Amino acid sequence: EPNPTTIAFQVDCYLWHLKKTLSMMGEVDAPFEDRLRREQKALKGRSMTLGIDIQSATQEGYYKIKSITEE
Amino acid sequence: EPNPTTIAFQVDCYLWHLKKTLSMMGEVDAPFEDRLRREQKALKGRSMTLGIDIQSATQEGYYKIKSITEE
Repeated sequence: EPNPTTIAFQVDCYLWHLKKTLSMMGEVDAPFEDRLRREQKALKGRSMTLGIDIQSATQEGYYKIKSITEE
Repeated sequence: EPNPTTIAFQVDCYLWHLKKTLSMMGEVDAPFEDRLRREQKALKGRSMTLGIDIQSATQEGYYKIKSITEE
């Protein structure tokens, strides 16, 4: 079962994915996108430190958020 | 229609609500919670600066995210 560091990573990856999605739609401002770029580097770093692939973590994060939002 | 700054705020508020929800459930680690507290203060600040109420913005953010995730 996933530890809270792992769950925190999964959730962070998924939420970054949503924010990136909004950016690609042109829906958000420049400071939002700045934050998104810095966060991208931090998340890549954490991926390396934790040894967890971002794709996998993003999918898992999707499920975690799903579980708290259909509940 | 809301400009990209307003949308960025709405979305940030909603996503913070999700992260706080996870923290309240005891599911995330302490650095995630540190980030969460820092973010809570930043978002109160942006609420004052933009003159936008946090509850309403959180509601709007919910709708924006919903729209891109059932898409």
